[PDB]
Amino acid sequence: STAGKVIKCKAAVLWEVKKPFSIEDVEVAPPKAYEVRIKMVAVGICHTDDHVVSGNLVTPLPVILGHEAAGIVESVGEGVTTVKPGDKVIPLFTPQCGKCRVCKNPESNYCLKNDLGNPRGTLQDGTRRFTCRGKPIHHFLGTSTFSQYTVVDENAVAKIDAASPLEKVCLIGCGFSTGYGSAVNVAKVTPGSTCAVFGLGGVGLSAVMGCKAAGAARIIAVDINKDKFAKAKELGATECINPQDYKKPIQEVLKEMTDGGVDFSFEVIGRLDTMMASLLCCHEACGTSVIVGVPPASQNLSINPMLLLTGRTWKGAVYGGFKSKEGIPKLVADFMAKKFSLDALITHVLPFEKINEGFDLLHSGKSIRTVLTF
Amino acid sequence: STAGKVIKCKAAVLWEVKKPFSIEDVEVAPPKAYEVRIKMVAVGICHTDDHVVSGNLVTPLPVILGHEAAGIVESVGEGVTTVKPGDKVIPLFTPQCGKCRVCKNPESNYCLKNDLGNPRGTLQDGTRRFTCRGKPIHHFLGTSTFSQYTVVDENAVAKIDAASPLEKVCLIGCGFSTGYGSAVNVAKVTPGSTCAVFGLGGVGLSAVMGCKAAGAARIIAVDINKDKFAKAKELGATECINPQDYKKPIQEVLKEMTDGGVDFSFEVIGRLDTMMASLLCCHEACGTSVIVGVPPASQNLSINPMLLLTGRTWKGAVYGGFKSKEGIPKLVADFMAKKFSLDALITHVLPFEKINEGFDLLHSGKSIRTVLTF
Ligand SMILES: [N]C(=O)C1=[C][N+]([C]2O[C]([C]OP(=O)([O-])OP([O])(=O)O[C][C]3O[C](N4[C]=NC5=C4N=[C]N=C5[N])[C]([O])[C]3[O])[C]([O])[C]2[O])=[C][C]=C1N1=[C]C(I)=[C][N]1
Ligand SMILES: NC(=O)c1ccc[n+]([C@@H]2O[C@H](COP(=O)([O-])OP(=O)(O)OC[C@H]3O[C@@H](n4cnc5c(N)ncnc54)[C@H](O)[C@@H]3O)[C@@H](O)[C@H]2O)c1
Ligand SMILES: [Cl-]
Ligand SMILES: [Zn+2]
Ligand SMILES: [Zn+2]
Ligand SMILES: [Zn+2]
Ligand SMILES: [Zn+2]
Repeated sequence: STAGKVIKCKAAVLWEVKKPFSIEDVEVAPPKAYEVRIKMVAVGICHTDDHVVSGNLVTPLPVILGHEAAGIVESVGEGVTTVKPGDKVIPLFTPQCGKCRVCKNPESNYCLKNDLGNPRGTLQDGTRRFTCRGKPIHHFLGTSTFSQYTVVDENAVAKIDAASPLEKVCLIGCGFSTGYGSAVNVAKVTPGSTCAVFGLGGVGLSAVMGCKAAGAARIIAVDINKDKFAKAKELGATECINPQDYKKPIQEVLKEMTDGGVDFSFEVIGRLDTMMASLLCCHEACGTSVIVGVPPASQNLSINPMLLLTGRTWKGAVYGGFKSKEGIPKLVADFMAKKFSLDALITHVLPFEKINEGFDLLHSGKSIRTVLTF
Repeated sequence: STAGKVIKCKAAVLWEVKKPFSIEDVEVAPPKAYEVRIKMVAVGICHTDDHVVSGNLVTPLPVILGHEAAGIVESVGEGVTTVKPGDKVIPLFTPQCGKCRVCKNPESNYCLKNDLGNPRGTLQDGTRRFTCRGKPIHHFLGTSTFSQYTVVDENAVAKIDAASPLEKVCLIGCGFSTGYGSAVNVAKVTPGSTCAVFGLGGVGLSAVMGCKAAGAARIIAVDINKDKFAKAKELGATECINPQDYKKPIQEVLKEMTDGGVDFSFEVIGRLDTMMASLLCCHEACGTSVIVGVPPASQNLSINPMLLLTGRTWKGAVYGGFKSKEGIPKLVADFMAKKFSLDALITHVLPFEKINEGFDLLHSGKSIRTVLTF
């Protein structure tokens, strides 16, 4: 095996913002106690990965990005009980340490041992495991799955069904769980209700799916890129509207179209103007607006506090409200049991080496999710 | 007798903003079909009334203010089937019109016939029922209880228990129902949780009581007026914090005091800095922040949407989430069932003619609720 030995493999390093990925040869040190070394089989490109490339999300450079993924355990460190080598696993962008405030709370999932809050770029011990040209490389959200091998803490890796199609199931690691849990667990969309979803990406369309499973009688899907509408209708939307077709602001069009406004609105893009439209379009006495998109670093919204006073609920969440180590394995089992399908979401599969192309298909709005294979 | 004809009474007419109320002789027209003329027995001075006097809440002038009240049914107009003459009744500042969207929705309470959204200052039909000096006077929130007689719509009136201490129970017409319902029905406080309450006025203290009736294990009362703390301790707060004692910002004080922040925050004052400090003092990953105070006109908060993505909820509510025509009767009956006391909150009683003196006691911070009798 390679167990106990520093592996040398290919990985894509981002040496600085707004520039392409460099496929480098890196050394991945052995897992320490309670750490798992994972062999990557497939990874998806989530838009949060792009946010670090543009400068919208801040984290220390150079770094190896990636978090929506699935692979097999090469070795485990001492103490690792939940997984044996050879296990199929999905690494988690937010852990479930089980012992913290947020973790013993039945309704919360943003565990304290995360690296989104104040990004260190290391693993939980404050150390890094990758070296490229003798220089130490930074981790991203403790996962850094854009490498042929990665080391993640044990509380951040989930063991899934041994019959899992890892070329599909990786989307449950970030995209699908987030969009579907936003509807089903964060907003708790009622049967017979009316929802509006802004942005029809891999995380957006999963929310349209989540609302139809909850029983929403109407799912108006909003996107400026009209080519996404056909997939949206197939997956559940009843109406698809495009902002640029009207001379009057989208929240108004939506109130008039729905006798005051929808009951649940979902923002799954990341811009401030659409976060405002999403609050503004749900009914002032009975709407719940949910923020799923990651906003630009340090930008601020200006809301009139009176908008919330008549009865609105505004909130957001990470991972579609899912506690990660427990939630991702059960969703993989529902996949196994054919309760939902991920096929319409994966529009492209490219080899790892073609990663910079993957990021270009997201910039041209030609893809929903591109899967890089190793 | 009076039934069917213009009564002449004394009323507190606000003619100009930030000017004294005048006690005038006004003519109260008879109730049209589905209206009720009530003889006032006692009223509470709520801080919202003072927002109209200050010019913080715009409404058409001249107007007779007042909305926290209790009285006796004098003549009911034709078609009225819920109340008969002589019955004890409490006016409602938010109606329960039975058939509108919000009314038909089990979770919401801000019914469409309210006059807060865009005030007309009339009853639910575009007409006013008071005249004074040859001029018509506007109604406020369709109740206008600072008059010896007032005509209200039928769906904005609830029948309460016959033996009700009208000079106590009138609190349930805003102050008590708001604070208590805000914790019990809007936040939905949990057994064992930690709550924080900004503002210890009649509404705030009914919220301190609400957290205690929900089983909040720790309740932290916040106020710049240190004389409110004994009442607050008495009614349920485990600690009282005075912002001016610290060299540190108050949310920081509270987060350090609760291992991350409180579970539920309630802002019951109407100021943008406290409104901000309440969202910030709740835990980023699981706290719910509820706006109960009424904000000044056209004032805006800046908010980094990232504050909500980690898992915070922000919502507001009018009336404590109570569907008015029904909630208020039931609460009166729980009061009658000897399940709570309103005495602690009442700190002064004055004859109606003393109205301006009563607004002054609010302003001097010596009072909580002050009742004016007829
Ligand atoms: N929270 C959480 O968890 C999350 C979040 N996230 C987010 O989301 C968003 C989005 O993503 P995606 O889906 O992946 O991507 P895409 O594909 O790109 O999509 C987008 C869309 O949108 C649209 N638009 C734009 N613009 C516009 C629109 N629409 C309308 N309007 C306008 N203006 C386009 O076209 C498309 O379609 C982002 O932000 C992200 O970030 C995700 C995930 C999740 N995570 C978290 C983490 I820390 C990581 N991950
Ligand atoms: N949601 C609604 O249905 C509803 C209903 C009634 C009242 N209200 C609003 O609730 C708010 C309070 O109502 P009230 O009638 O109980 O008024 P109140 O005057 O008796 O209470 C205000 C309290 O806030 C305290 N306070 C003021 N500035 C403070 C500061 N910077 N920090 C801490 N404490 C401060 C004051 O000392 C006072 O104790 C008002 O805005 C009123 O308009 C809303
Ligand atoms: Cl008139
Ligand atoms: Zn992601
Ligand atoms: Zn934890
Ligand atoms: Zn109604
Ligand atoms: Zn009031």
